[PDB]
Amino acid sequence: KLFSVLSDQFQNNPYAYFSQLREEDPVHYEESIDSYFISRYHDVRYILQHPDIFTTKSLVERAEPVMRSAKRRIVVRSFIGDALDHLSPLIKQNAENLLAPYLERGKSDLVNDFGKTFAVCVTMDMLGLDKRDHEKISEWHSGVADFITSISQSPEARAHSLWCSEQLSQYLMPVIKERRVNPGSDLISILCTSEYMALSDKDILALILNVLLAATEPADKTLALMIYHLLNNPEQMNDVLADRSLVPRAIAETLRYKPPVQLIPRQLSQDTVVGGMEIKKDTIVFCMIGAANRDPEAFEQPDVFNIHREDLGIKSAFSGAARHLAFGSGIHNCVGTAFAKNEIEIVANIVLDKMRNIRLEEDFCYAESGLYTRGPVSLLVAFD
Ligand code: HEM
Ligand SMILES: [Mg+2]
Ligand SMILES: [Mg+2]
Repeated sequence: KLFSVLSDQFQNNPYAYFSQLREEDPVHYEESIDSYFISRYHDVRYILQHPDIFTTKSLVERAEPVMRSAKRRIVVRSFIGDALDHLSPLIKQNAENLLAPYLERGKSDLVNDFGKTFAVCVTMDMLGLDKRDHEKISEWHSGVADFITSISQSPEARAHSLWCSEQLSQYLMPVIKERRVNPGSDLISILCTSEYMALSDKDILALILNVLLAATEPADKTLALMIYHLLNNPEQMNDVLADRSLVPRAIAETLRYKPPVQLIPRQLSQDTVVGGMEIKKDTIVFCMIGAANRDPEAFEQPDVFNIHREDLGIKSAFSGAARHLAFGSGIHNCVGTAFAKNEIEIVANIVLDKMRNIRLEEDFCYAESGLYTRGPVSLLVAFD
């Protein structure tokens, strides 16, 4: 009400405030910006579904601080689509290879020891980049990610964030040149050789930069969240162990329960009616994905993790018509929706295979972090 959704208070537990929010301030104004925060599922869904009214940035336009088209989406989605079938044995090696230094101990941090690196490597194979360079890239990507996600930064952090993109630009630009004339099967090569959008070098760089940011954070977060909540509801865990075809459902319900992307920003092109209030001209609104997925008017007993819930719409959970809104909704939702599913299902399965008797480490302290994107700080697990 006179509360704030950027505060340390909110950032600590966003779910503790969602009910109040859609019940008495469904169009919550913030002081800093200059932006409105929208909590009611119906209002959120309406916005995503209507891009002509609620605009976002183009795929080929750069990163910008979040807080402070011509339809390549299809074309790109088809590419990501032809890709996954030759990439699947590579997602598999990655998983297997990165877990291998931990099996001996019977102890890992799924977030830090495995997740972040895993996600980076998968995106690297998509882009066709040499995985010897995985540490350079994972570092550079955080700089950029931080400059995007953060409210405020220190002079040192901004310095490091600009150094990071300077390095990526200098790293990826000589590759675009290489593959403009000697293409392969990788995503960069396909972007270079069209043949449907005849993109320039600067544009391609921007595009893959966006693919890099998009396809990386949400993957590891999801894996960690799903494993945490499966383990927090150990008898759901046992159902999953006993039938692996449930994994996709476990994924979806995690996406619902605790969406990785917590905010989808949009900007108006026209004075429009949203909920009850009237919002003016061309200012920005934030779709509170977390508020939407917990809405009693969208899901029954919505604050209950349940992978067997009848109103999940599994048949649709990984497309434009998903009931949950973790990928967004409509013709502008996640482009890598089919890819994300396949990835998380594969990793998940390897994890459960090689980590027999997985339990949460004792005195592990579950804690979440981030406003725009959000995941566990750590996930300390013990296994045979
Ligand atoms: C489960 C993991 C993921 C989640 C929760 C997620 C979520 C999202 C969301 C909420 C958006 C904004 C959609 C909108 O504007 O309505 C988005 C955009 C996007 N996603 Fe995903 N995503 C995931 C994984 C991936 C993966 C693995 C890929 C690549 C294969 C990918 C590719 C993209 C791309 C290319 C965009 C466009 C961003 C831009 O236009 O700059 N995503 N994603
Ligand atoms: Mg940050
Ligand atoms: Mg939210």
